[PDB]
Amino acid sequence: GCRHVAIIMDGNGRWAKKQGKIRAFGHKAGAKSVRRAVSFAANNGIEALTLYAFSALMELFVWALDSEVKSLHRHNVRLRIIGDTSRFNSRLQERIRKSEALTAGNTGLTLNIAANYGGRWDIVQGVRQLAEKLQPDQIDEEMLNQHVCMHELAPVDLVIRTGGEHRISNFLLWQIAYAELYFTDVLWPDFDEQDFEGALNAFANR
Amino acid sequence: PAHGCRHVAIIMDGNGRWAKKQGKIRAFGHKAGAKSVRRAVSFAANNGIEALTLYAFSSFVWALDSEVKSLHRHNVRLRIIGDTSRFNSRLQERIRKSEALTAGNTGLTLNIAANYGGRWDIVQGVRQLAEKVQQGQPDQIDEEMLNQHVCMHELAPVDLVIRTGGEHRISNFLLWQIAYAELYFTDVLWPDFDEQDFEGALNAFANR
Ligand SMILES: CCCCCCCCCCOc1cccc(C(=O)Nc2ccc([N+](=O)[O-])cc2C(=O)O)c1
Ligand SMILES: CCCCCCCCCCOc1cccc(C(=O)Nc2ccc([N+](=O)[O-])cc2C(=O)O)c1
Ligand SMILES: CCCCCCCCCCOc1cccc(C(=O)Nc2ccc([N+](=O)[O-])cc2C(=O)O)c1
Repeated sequence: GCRHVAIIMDGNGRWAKKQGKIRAFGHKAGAKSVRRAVSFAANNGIEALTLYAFSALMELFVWALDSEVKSLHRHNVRLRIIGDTSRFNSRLQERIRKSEALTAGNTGLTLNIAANYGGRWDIVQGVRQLAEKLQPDQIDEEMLNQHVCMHELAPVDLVIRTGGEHRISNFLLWQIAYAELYFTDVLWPDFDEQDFEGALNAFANR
Repeated sequence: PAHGCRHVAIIMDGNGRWAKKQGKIRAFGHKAGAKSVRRAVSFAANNGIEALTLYAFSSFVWALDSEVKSLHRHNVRLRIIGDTSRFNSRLQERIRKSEALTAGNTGLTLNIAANYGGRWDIVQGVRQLAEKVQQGQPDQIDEEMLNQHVCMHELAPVDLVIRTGGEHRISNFLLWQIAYAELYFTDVLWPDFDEQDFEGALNAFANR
C-alpha cells in the first residue's frame, strides 16, 4: 500500500529547449503535468501527494496555484503549502491562508506544495522550536519528528524524481529515511499516468 | 582526480542474498562481504578519495581487533560513527584506542558506521546545540550550525552514495549529509562489488 508519494518535478526547462520553446512554455506544460498527477493520485486512493518544483520564480508558481483552488476544493482535496513563506508578499500569504482554511476539512487527497522549502530548512526550523524551550536529554527522534513538516500525515513511502538526475537536492530529508526512491529520465512535462503507475509498481514489488 | 569525487558513502547490502544464492549460510556472506570491504578501502585509498563511509546493512567492530593495524599503516584516519555509548566498556575502549591511534593520520578518513542512524545523527547534533543554548541563542541556529554538529562535519561533503544489493532506499543511513549527494543504486551484491564496479560508480558521478 503506497500511501504518501513525493515528487521532485524536474525537467520543464530541458523539455522546453528540447521542444524549441521558451522556458515559459515548459512551465505551462509542467502545470498540465501537475493536474494529471494530482488527478491520478486522487483517483487511485493515494492519501498524500507532496510536490517539489525544482529545475524568485517560487512566488510565481504559488500564484498559478491560487487560481486552481476552487477545483481542488470541489474535488475534495486538502491543500497545504510547506516551506518558508514568511518573506512572501503578504497578499500571497493571506491567499495561502485562505486556501488552506477553505480546504482544511476536505477528506480526499492531501496535496502539499513545497514552496521555498528545503529538507535542511525544515529540520532547522524544528530545531529552532525545541531550543526556544525542556531538557537536552529528553529530545529524541519521536520528538524532533513532531516538529518537522508533514508529521501528522502517513510516512512518505515513495519519492519519484523526473528529469534524470539522481539526487534529493535538499527536498525531504528527515521524512525519507525509509522511502522507496524512484528515478526516471522522463522529463516532468512528459510524466503521465503510465509513468506514475510504473513507479507504484516498483514500490508494490518491494 | 578525474572522477572529481572527494567523499563516497556505501550502503553495503546483499551479503545474505549472496550466501543463499550459493546455498551457504549467512556467515559465508559476511566473510565475503569482509573481503569486499578490504577491496573497497584500498580502491578508495589509491584513487584520491578523501573520505569513505561504510554502512553495514542486510536487506562488526570486534575484529577491528585485527584490521586496525593495517589501516594505521596506510595512514588511514579511522573513525567510528554512531551511538557507541551503548556498547560494553571493553569495546568502547578498543574503538577509543583505534581512533586515538590513527587520529593524526593524514590520508583516507575511513568512517565505519556502528549503531548509526541518520535521524539519531541529527538528534545528537541537536543536543550539542541544546546543551550550548542552556549554558547561554535560538534565533542564531542556522543550517551551517547544526551542520557543524552532525557526524563528519569536518570532512568534505558526501559526493556519492553507493547502494549495492538492489534496494533503492537510504534505510536511515545519512540523511542530513546527503542533501546534495549523487545517489547510485546497483543490483550487484556486496560480496561481488569490485574495483570495476567502484570504477563504474565514480565514472557515473563524473559523467553526470
Ligand atoms: C503551477 C501548477 C499549476 C497547479 C495546477 C494544479 C491544480 C490541480 C488541479 C485540480 O484538478 C483536480 C484536483 C484534484 C483532483 C482531481 C481529480 O481527481 N480529477 C479527476 C478525478 C477523476 C477523473 N477521472 O479519470 O474520472 C479525472 C479527474 C480529472 O480532473 O482529470 C482534479
Ligand atoms: C575486513 C573488515 C571487516 C569489516 C566489518 C565492519 C562492519 C561492522 C559494522 C558494525 O555494525 C554494528 C555494530 C554493532 C551494533 C550495530 C547496530 O546496528 N546495533 C544496534 C543496536 C541497538 C539497536 N536498537 O535501537 O535496539 C539497533 C541497532 C541497529 O542499528 O540495528 C551495528
Ligand atoms: C573497525 C574496523 C575497521 C574495519 C577494517 C576495514 C578493513 C580495512 C582493510 C585494510 O586494508 C587496506 C587498507 C588500506 C589500503 C590497502 C591497500 O593499499 N591494500 C593493498 C594495495 C596493494 C597491494 N598490492 O598487491 O601491492 C596490497 C594491498 C594490501 O593491503 O593487501 C589495504
